[PDB]
Amino acid sequence: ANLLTSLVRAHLDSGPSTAKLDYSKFQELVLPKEDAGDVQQFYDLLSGSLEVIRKWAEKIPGFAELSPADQDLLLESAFLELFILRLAYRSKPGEGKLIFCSGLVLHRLQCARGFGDWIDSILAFSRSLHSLLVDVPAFACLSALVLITDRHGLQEPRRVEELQNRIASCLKEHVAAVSCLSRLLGKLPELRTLCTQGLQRIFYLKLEDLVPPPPIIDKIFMDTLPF
Repeated sequence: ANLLTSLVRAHLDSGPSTAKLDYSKFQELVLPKEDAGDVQQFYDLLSGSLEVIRKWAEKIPGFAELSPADQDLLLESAFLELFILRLAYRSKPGEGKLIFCSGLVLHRLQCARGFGDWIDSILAFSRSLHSLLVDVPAFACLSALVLITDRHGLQEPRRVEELQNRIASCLKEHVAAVSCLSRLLGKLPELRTLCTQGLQRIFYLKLEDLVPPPPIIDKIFMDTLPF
């Protein structure tokens, strides 16, 4: 298919229109470590992608045909990595500009306190991703592949594999219709590492306990700790 087309439409609909960007809070300069407002903003930014990613996923053909327990596991396990990857692709690392799925635009310095060093690691991944010049159809497949992947505790792991195989096929085909490929999906391993830095940041913040995580983020955190 045609799957490609559904994948592209799912992606485009899950993000702001360039016309939809909000720069009312954007400030490149900052007068002059984290306080409770930085922490609450960190949780709010994360939180805003929760509903968005879920709706995006439901539009990936075959995802809603996975068991509902496998759907939830897949979503929870991939959430950070998806948040990071969609953010890296959407943002403008050359200007330190972060663009969130709501359309809100923030400078790196405005998020640094809440995010810690992770934001710099994310911006480094974003420059690298931008160097590959991943076109929208390739990215629509790649982001899907982050979600539809093997995980521990899947009820029907072969079906997840089948759907993954379908999306990988579609991607590889689109790449021909235009080495590059292996380069492209070598990004997925780096993405997992960045997910780890995110879990590390949430741990520190829970440790610190200025503002507690909201229940859904907290659950993602606890569920994804292999111990």
